[PDB]
Amino acid sequence: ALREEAKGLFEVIPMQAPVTRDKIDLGAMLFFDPRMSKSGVFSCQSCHNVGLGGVDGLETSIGHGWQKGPRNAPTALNAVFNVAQFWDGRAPDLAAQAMNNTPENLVATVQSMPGYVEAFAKAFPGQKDPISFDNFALAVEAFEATLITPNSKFDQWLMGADGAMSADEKAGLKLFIDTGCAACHNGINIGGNGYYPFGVVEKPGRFAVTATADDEYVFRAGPLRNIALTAPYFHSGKVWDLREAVSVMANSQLGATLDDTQVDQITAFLGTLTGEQPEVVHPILPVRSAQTPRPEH
Amino acid sequence: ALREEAKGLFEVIPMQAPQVTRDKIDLGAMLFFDPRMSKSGVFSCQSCHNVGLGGVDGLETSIGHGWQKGPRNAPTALNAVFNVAQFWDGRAPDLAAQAMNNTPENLVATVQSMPGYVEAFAKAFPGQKDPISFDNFALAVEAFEATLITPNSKFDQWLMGADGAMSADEKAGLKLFIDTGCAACHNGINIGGNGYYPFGVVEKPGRFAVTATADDEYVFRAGPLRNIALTAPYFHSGKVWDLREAVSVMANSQLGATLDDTQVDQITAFLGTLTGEQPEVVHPILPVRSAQTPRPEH
Ligand code: HEC
Ligand code: HEC
Ligand code: HEC
Ligand code: HEC
Ligand SMILES: [Ca+2]
Ligand SMILES: [Ca+2]
Ligand SMILES: [Zn+2]
Ligand SMILES: [Zn+2]
Ligand SMILES: [Zn+2]
Repeated sequence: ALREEAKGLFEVIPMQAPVTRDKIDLGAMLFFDPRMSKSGVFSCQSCHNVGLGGVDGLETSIGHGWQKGPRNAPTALNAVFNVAQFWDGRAPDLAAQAMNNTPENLVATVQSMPGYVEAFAKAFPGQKDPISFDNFALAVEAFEATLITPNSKFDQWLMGADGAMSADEKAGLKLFIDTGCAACHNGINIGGNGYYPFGVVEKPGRFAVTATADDEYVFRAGPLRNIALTAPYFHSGKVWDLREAVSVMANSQLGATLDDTQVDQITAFLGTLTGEQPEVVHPILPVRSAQTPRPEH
Repeated sequence: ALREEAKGLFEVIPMQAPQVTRDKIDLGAMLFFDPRMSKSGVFSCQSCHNVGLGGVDGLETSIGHGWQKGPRNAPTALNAVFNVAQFWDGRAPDLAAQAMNNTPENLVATVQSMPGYVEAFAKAFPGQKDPISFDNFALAVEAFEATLITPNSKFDQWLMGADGAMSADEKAGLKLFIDTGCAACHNGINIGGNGYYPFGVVEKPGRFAVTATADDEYVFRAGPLRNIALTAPYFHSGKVWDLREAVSVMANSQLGATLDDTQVDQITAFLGTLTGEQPEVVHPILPVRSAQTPRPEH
């Protein structure tokens, strides 16, 4: 019954997200290559650490031009299923929207390595110039599709394991749904679908939720899957305790009066969204050449 | 014959270094890949000793150890366990006895604060009132590091009898390397990483040169050349990016001898012969943090 209701609001993470191999292998390399960053110190992996729930464990960091400022890095895990992929911005901008190393540099970098040259060859069989920014992205994309975490306790229960979750955890599921959370944090990723004119801020609880300066400016209701592994929380990454994050959100213009037990249960439910982490072998990155652009410095 | 001579100056990398001994490696892997072991929470050993980048960070310099005398080019972790001289430079005396922020207190605390690390240390060290001690912490990391060895390089193969594992040029580079005097400092199982010398490559206001240190008391380590083809840039400053040039600035110095273009090319050709099979390493799943886990810097 509750499952019937839950089934109407969420989806489970599939065994595998919807060349292919060499396409993934190329992506893995690019994803783990720090030379793809202007400074040569950051690789996707650095901030979307596959060993840390696909995050960097820091309050904030900066790695994309679109970024509106230092933001808490979201997990790469299951990120492929997100329809809303940004933290914040003006609604119009974000709708049409969906650091330094220009596509020129990237292509050059990749271009400069024999390993990458043959790697792109395998990944894209009949192209005269398989080394193109677009393919570069597609490859990384392929790999990212690999970073999914199926079989979370929640997914198990959703599929029928009446005993996959505890009483409290189910109570948290009901309260989560009933309290209004699911209205923004839904979908296969329990979030990552839409933006809202709200953001959590620290006061000079130490944090509150306040409307954006303009209703047109919005923040993304992030995917809660694996959240137990992606601390700190909120765009600022200032709240480190999951229980408190649930709390600052429950007790706000967004949720409703919730008691300590109730809060505890929703957060208990949230821990239920941690899925089996991808086992990823660190790829052996191709050797650099004299033509390979040197790191920032 | 040349092999007989080479066999007297170097050793091949073993299939496995001479090291629970599994639960220790696994624990080491985690610590090695855990960025929370750094004060700022952004650097893990892996960050600067990237197992995908010949165990280096690919930067001119970086800073990650208290003993460091200043920004230095990060050496590969690969085969590092076989090095007897493990520092870049310093005063001979200091270095003899000697062998960033997060104090051993913090580390132990950090590890201590995670249930995963607690059970991981348990498996790694079956007996102890507190298996979670800085010493064990190091021992575990050490265990893993012993895993980061690159055997079967073309050179090792040839040393083991494969007359055809190396090319003519590469063998010429081996003879030149030996004959020119390189092997005098760059020898051992790692073709270096054994001793320090009163010389350092400095950028001239070639564009670099081997200069004697201010005082012969102060010395720089003749680093291991294995996998060097993968560990650019070169020298303590990490200012030379081309291997061929590194060979050159060193050949054309008091440490080397007069080598022409082909000779230099051959020595550098030989050096590429030291790249061994890279360790296939699965990125470990780091244990989750707790409320007691020290928060990152900032
Ligand atoms: C130095 C930090 C940093 C690096 C390096 C970095 N990222 Fe990110 N990434 C972030 C931050 C911060 C965000 C979220 C901020 C925002 O959207 O405003 C993010 C978000 C993302 C997202 C969207 C997540 C979601 O849930 O929709 C993807 C996909 C992503 N990064 C991919 C990559 C890839 C691929 C690379 C390597 C080319 C990379 N990142 C490198 C910091 C980084
Ligand atoms: C009006 C829309 C809305 C509703 C309803 C809502 N949220 Fe959110 N939630 C957001 C937005 C927007 C963010 C991100 C903004 C930020 O980080 O400041 C967010 C972020 C979060 C985060 C942080 C996730 C992370 O990865 O850091 C948690 C936890 C959360 N919400 C829990 C809940 C819970 C529990 C409820 C129900 C009591 C709820 N939310 C209801 C809009 C909503
Ligand atoms: C931010 C940079 C940085 C980080 C993080 C870092 N290292 Fe290093 N490491 C270096 C540099 C630079 C050197 C060489 C400098 C010197 O010796 O003066 C080095 C050298 C070493 C060496 C000796 C190499 C040899 O060939 O003898 C070992 C072993 C080592 N690091 C282990 C580690 C371990 C284990 C960690 C994690 C606890 C780690 N490093 C983290 C920068 C770093
Ligand atoms: C007198 C001792 C000595 C002799 C002889 C010597 N080297 Fe070195 N070599 C060093 C020292 C010390 C360093 C490191 C100092 C620095 O980086 O400035 C070094 C560094 C190097 C490096 C850089 C390694 C790296 O990882 O960055 C290369 C390459 C090198 N030597 C090649 C050679 C070659 C080729 C010869 C023979 C022509 C040779 N060396 C002879 C002392 C010596
Ligand atoms: Ca977070
Ligand atoms: Ca180097
Ligand atoms: Zn903010
Ligand atoms: Zn409570
Ligand atoms: Zn210097």
